[PDB]
Amino acid sequence: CPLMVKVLDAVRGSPTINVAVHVFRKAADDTWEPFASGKTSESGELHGLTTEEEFVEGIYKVEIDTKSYWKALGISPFHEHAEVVFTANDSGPRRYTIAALLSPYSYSTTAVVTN
Amino acid sequence: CPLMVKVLDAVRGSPTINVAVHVFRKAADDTWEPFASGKTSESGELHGLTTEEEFVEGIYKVEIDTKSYWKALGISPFHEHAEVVFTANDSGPRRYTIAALLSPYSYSTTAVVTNP
Amino acid sequence: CPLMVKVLDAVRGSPTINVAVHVFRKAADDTWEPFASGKTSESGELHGLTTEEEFVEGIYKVEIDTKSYWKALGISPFHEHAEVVFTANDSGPRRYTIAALLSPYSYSTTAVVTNP
Amino acid sequence: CPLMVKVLDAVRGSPTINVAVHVFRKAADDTWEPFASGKTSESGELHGLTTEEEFVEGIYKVEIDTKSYWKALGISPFHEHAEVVFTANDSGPRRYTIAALLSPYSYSTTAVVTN
Repeated sequence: CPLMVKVLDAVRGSPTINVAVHVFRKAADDTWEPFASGKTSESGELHGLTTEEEFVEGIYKVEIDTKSYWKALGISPFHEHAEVVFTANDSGPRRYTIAALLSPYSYSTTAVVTN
Repeated sequence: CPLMVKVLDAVRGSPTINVAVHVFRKAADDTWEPFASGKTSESGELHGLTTEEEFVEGIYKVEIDTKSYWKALGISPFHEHAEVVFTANDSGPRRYTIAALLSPYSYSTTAVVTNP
Repeated sequence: CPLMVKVLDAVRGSPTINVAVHVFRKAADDTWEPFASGKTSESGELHGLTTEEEFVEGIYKVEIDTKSYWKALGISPFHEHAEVVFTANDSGPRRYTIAALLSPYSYSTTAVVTNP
Repeated sequence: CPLMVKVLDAVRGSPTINVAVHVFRKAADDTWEPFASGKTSESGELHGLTTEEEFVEGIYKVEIDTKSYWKALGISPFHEHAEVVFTANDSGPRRYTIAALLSPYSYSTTAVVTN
């Protein structure tokens, strides 16, 4: 499992359940090509997006549908979504966890990178 | 100003000068049209991007070139950029401050919205 | 001012007014002595806490009453307060801004330090 | 396991290893009384601090020694430590995870609270 996503709710103090997540890779003509997708579990986690052989060097984008989450809770949001864009595997293959912390008018994101 | 951007360095506890910023709007055909651009000052702030009459209802994108900032200090960071996407002026005119806080492997972003 | 405090609400995207703030210093016998206090203004800022001559070398504590803010809005939050502890003026006089960003179950804090 | 602590490094993109952590409970005369302590693992986590029968209602403090971590890495820090103070079990017993994200001049903390 070379790529995982984990999401938390700063208003309720809980994992973020049933949030949609889409992954893209950058094409040669500089457009974004669809790569993988899913929804977060009861623990706020999304596993099994890709494999070691498929996840080659390149530039990748992860888009989290934060607007649809806040609307389901009846709370007004600022952002359309939360994004993360990064270059992968520049010094060999690694395991990547993308962690996000969500509020209606503010978010933070962090990468935890292992061998 | 109806739109201002402010940027800080979380390693050094200091404003970030000379950081490039590009703004886009979503057009009727669902493509991103260039709207405004500039660089941050000595205080880490960028003013004067637009006017109340130009800044109508719509979906806007703010892209901050964080990778060039870290590379000039000798560091290879995780992110290519930081990008903030939002609907503006839906309930009438407002003033927007977009703040960003930077680390080599993390960033946060906050919006302050006021009615004049 | 050599010391300023600024507070924001991450649910509403707005400055937080009327929030209580208390400052303490560490004395020679390792006990906390009261140093200064005040409340935030309409812009969410608190100025005028001390002077350059009073603000000597030492360890300082800034306590922000976040629980009273949330309770007045009908909310029972996780934290009792937010408390920031730091050594000041070790390498000569500097100016300090202590910022805090608030949610019911989370808070962040940042220091901006400048030389005049 | 009613109480757990998890810590991450925003400069290096890694869990925070071998950071000291102390826990206190508030006494009747308003002083802080020592309660438990330990160090973070290779995954940045600290388990086994207390039990369900010992962890009664009251006000608790968690202190993370962030200054000693940055000094070990040769990086100048702003804060003496990171603190978290909270009232526990007001509506019955819960499981609490205290999550912290660290930079030399800035930190964030969040509670994840389960049944």
